[PDB]
Amino acid sequence: PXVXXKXE
Repeated sequence: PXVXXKXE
């Protein structure tokens, strides 16, 4: 969350 990638 708030970062992206594989679901951050």
